Amino acid sequence: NAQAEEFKKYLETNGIKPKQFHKKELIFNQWDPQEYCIFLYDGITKLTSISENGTIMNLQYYKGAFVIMSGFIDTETSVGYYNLEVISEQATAYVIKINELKELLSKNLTHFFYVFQTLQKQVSYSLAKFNDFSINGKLGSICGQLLILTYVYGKETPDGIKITLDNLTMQELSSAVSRIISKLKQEKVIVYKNSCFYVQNLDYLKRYAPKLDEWFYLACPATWGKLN
Amino acid sequence: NAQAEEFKKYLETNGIKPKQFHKKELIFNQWDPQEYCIFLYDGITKLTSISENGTIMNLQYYKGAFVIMSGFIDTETSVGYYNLEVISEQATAYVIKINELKELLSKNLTHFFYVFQTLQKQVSYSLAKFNDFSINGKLGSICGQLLILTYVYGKETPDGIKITLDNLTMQELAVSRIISKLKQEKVIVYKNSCFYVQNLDYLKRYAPKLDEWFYLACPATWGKLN
Ligand code: NA
Ligand code: NA
Repeated sequence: NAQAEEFKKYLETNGIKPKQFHKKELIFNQWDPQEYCIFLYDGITKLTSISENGTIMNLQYYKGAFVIMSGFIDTETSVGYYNLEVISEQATAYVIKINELKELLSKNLTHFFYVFQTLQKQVSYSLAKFNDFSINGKLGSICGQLLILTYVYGKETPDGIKITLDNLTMQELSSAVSRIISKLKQEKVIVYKNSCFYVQNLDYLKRYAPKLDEWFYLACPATWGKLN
Repeated sequence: NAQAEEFKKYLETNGIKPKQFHKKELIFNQWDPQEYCIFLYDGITKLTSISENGTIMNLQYYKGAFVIMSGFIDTETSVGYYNLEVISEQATAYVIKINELKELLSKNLTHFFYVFQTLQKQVSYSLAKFNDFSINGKLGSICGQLLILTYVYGKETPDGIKITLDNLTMQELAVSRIISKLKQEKVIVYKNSCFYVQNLDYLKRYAPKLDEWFYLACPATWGKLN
């Protein structure tokens, strides 16, 4: 990725170095009074929150390159009691205090625009997810998630669109969800063949995740067209 | 709101004047190739999506002051085929072509942050709403909507906290079943054209993460009833 590589060299040009994290580690946590801007450069993370009793609810998944803020740019206070957990075996991230990010995005605009449009992609993503859910319930939500996994890690092969993602991460990606996923398998929308998973009915996923499909077309058109 | 007013002048000083809309008008629409940055200064709007067949999906409700953008600030292309419909009787919005916003946001860090910050409020709003719904179904959802409505339009009366909003405006905000259940549980009561919330702690208990979001995003108004 190009627009994200420039942001990386903008951070390093100002002295910020990368840190390596590993599975189950938290890049930021819900109890820290200091808030940060996380430029996730490589790896897969998930935003999590603990309810009143102790149930860990998964809120959102991110893969580098991306920008996750734990605090408001202006107030520097928390946007929510959230933790950013690594779910890939390793992850590389730049950790900037919200204190200092505001000053760095002022000295430049191409890189403010970069962080600014990631927020926009998040905003529209959630609205599209909400729209698909309101129409097809969780089926649309699960088709949508599999749709973006297909567009991101998918590559066409004779057996269909092969999801080129180690299963140790895909299994990370409860009962209501497991039933839907394997009903798609029973319907041969997605199939297992020789240690790999292939999407064999792409149009099915598009049918029940239309607004997430449109979101990806609008947000990542070049990657959308590969499989369209 | 302090920061909303400082942004208002910045647009006026630079030569963008407010435009008045009335109920049912679309400040922007999903078939328009020109994308805009809308600072809705006053009034209540709703973000919709219209499919080929014509159903109007209601995606989000905004109240001024807020900022809604229909295009990406860098590519200027659509972020989604949406409309911003006015649901109150009147509304006042500053309509800026997205190309022109880049100039204004380029020359100020304070006003850039204001819009940046409101996008963050939206991201965390959606996660909180998602968290509440995955733990308490639609009950927590409507409790959340009623909660923030009570927070913004709350006015104490002898018969509970009055939701000081127009009946036609709240008419525009399954669901009915939940509302009836709420009525039969000593929570919400309807009479004389408005709703009254008598047990506000009930709503906080089933909309905890959106109560947290309101606590974290809108403290001054959160402290009204806390
Ligand atoms: Na934190
Ligand atoms: Na439009």
